[PDB]
Amino acid sequence: KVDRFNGVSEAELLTKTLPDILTFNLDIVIIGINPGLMAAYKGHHYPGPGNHFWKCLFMSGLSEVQLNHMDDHTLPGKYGIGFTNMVERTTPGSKDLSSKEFREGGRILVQKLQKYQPRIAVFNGKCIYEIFSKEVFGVKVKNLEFGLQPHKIPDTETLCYVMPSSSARCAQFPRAQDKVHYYIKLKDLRDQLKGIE
DNA sequence: CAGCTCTGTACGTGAGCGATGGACAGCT
DNA sequence: AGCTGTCCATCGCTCAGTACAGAGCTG
Repeated sequence: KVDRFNGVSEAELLTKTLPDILTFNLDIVIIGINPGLMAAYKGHHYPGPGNHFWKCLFMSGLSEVQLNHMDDHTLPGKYGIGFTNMVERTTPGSKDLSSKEFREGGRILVQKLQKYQPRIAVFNGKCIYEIFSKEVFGVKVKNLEFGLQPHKIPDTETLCYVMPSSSARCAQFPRAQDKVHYYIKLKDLRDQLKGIE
């Protein structure tokens, strides 16, 4: 058998969770789908190799140096960026999650965003915004788009911004290069909000 | 018919793991 | 010269959401 987790079983990782990294007065909260096996293993956000997050964060200029998963706790203080996931349960991919889990996640998430009130709630995955939009805004569009959404988190000024998942499982944006446009537009939106305020 | 939701399926890239075998140094 | 074992370059295999077609349902 192939040992991908230094002798730790996949069964053990499936029982692990990934802590939120949230504070008040954040500019951005990156909302993932759920922990993958490596994030559950490490206890940090978006570790490699099958994930473009840290590469895109650097390539877009959101970080001035190339960071990695071990730097995740430094992001609120240094960059005004926090982290959560729609679903707590660890799985190898998003396809293993049920509709009920996603809708439970959505309820807990809107409550968290209403508490921390970041300037921008970033959905790192179209699939989770599809569910969130229907559940929270009661809206289901034929052609859901990426980028800035025309809805704020209820009872807050928090914007919703959607990006294709940073997971390299997605063949439609095969490289970190193919997703960086969305991170650049995220930086532009952040800089623009900090201009008026 | 015509919309809608639900399920099944196919899809590009770059990286860790395990297998392979050529290059080569240490020994006699 | 002949043998043997390690190193390590390199390769194949596997892995880390989204769009879309077609079935089933319903207005």
